[PDB]
Amino acid sequence: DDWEIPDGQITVGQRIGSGSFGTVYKGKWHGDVAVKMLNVTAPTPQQLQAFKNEVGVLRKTRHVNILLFMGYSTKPQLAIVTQWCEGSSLYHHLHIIETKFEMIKLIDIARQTAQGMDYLHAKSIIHRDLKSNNIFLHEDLTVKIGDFGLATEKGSILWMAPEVIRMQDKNPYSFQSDVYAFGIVLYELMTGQLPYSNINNRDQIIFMVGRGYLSPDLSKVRSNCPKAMKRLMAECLKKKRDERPLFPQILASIELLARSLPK
Amino acid sequence: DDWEIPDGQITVGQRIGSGSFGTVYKGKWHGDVAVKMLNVTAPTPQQLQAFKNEVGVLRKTRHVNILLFMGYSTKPQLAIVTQWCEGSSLYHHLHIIETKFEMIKLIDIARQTAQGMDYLHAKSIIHRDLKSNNIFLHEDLTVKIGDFGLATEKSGSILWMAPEVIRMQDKNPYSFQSDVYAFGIVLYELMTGQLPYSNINNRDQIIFMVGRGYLSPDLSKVRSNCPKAMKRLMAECLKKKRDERPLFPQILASIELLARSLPK
Ligand SMILES: CNC(=O)c1cc(Oc2ccc(NC(=O)Nc3ccc(Cl)c(C(F)(F)F)c3)cc2)ccn1
Ligand SMILES: CNC(=O)c1cc(Oc2ccc(NC(=O)Nc3ccc(Cl)c(C(F)(F)F)c3)cc2)ccn1
Repeated sequence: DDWEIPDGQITVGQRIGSGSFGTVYKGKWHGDVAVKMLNVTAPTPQQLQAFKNEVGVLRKTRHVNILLFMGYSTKPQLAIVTQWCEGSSLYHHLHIIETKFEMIKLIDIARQTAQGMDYLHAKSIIHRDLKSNNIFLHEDLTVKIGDFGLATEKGSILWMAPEVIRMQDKNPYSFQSDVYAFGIVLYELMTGQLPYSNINNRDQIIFMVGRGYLSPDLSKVRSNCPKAMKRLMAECLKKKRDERPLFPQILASIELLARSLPK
Repeated sequence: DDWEIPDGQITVGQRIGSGSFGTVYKGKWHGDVAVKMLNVTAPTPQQLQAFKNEVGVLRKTRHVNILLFMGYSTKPQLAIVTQWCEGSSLYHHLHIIETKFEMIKLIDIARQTAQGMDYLHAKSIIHRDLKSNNIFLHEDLTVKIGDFGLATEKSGSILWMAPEVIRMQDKNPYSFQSDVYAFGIVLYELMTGQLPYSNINNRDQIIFMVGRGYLSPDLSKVRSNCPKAMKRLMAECLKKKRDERPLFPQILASIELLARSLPK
């Protein structure tokens, strides 16, 4: 009862993207599927250890808001097959084609991003890289979370929590760490913009956010953004680690201050 | 890994349905989820063996057209938690509220029902009970397959039952082919929007005639525009002889092909 797919099965289709550590190929296997090819020339030792994780950690998840894992493949290049998702990433929606989401929808995109994340931590899985770019809106409804990146190892700083920018310890990452990100994703949803937008200089934003001199200008949340939300938003972006809430509490908040809206 | 969910987590919500061997409770666990409660008074020996199957067989599947398995629960009653699906079952759509599906859609609902089934057999999992009632159209798009029944001691409905099964051979009548025949009826449903043997008002008979080969779905009901390429396949499946029906790898390919050719 394992999940290795014998080679010569997954009909590697066309290309989707490719970078530093990977290539995604929209393929075929009992249905449309995304196949992430890792190696090429040959498989590397450090590399191989990576694969054994993005998998062991994927197969441990099984929830409707997290990118489904179909199986892996040692054969012709290490390969991870995950359901193909039609549509585009949150980041694309908000900052590229600038779609205008009705408010209710926004609150729910968050709601789901919350459930997903709340599940990932239950299984004791720290994402280490949540961001609007990893929030995929499947079929334009239903948030699918995954690490759709390819220039990492396991970068992008806007969703990076202060402690992480500083790196004081060895393991800056933690459940809290992830929330801060969710905090920025939330801030995104409600203002429809990225943070530090006026500062045109990567090095600086990195430094100020690290020293506590910089923080998202919460005075941009939409006119109608629930006061109950903006509250929580700030509750997460808290610069102090242990002052941010876990997700069981986050989810409940959003959900509550949700049933009181459609009218 | 292990998918047992410690008790006191899945917030058992309201009721959804209940029968002979089960009760479904729309609950809560990191999100809306369906929880199938098996026992009550206490867990039975014959019962317990059942649970160990509907699970061992569920966790073995992992595909977008098959009802997602979230986890199980030995605690307060044996319980199987699967993603909740909003919407309704195919059977409901076609024969209860009688929605009128554009044709293209119908061909695709089948397309997916095909992919799902094609995956289930790959993992060497015979469904033993496919029917429009187990084909759930999630969010009104995306077929989710599962055994949404509760009056049959799992891992009562003859219309989708293939001849050999009605008769019963040696010990085990069920097989990949067996499942196709069902898919054949689900297809026949999709294209005529009706159930088979509709004019015969007598369960015992239908059972008998379908068994002896005297009865068969009246393929002359497929909609005016039903692709000739389809009706063909439909009949290809409903074949009364077992070994004359096609496996699913071939079925899927057929539908898919005779699909891309009709939009422009
Ligand atoms: C526009 N292109 C698309 O259409 C499209 C592309 C796809 O390509 C992909 C294929 C595979 C993946 N691999 C990850 O997701 N892996 C992951 C790593 C760590 C961790 Cl921690 C997790 C986590 F958090 F989920 F568990 C997940 C991502 C995207 C899929 C569906 N659609
Ligand atoms: C209207 N109510 C709903 O909204 C709703 C209800 C639900 O209730 C359910 C809860 C649990 C199940 N148990 C099965 O599914 N077990 C199964 C057995 C063998 C085999 Cl072979 C398979 C197979 F094929 F899928 F793998 C699946 C079915 C339905 C779920 C989502 N939504």
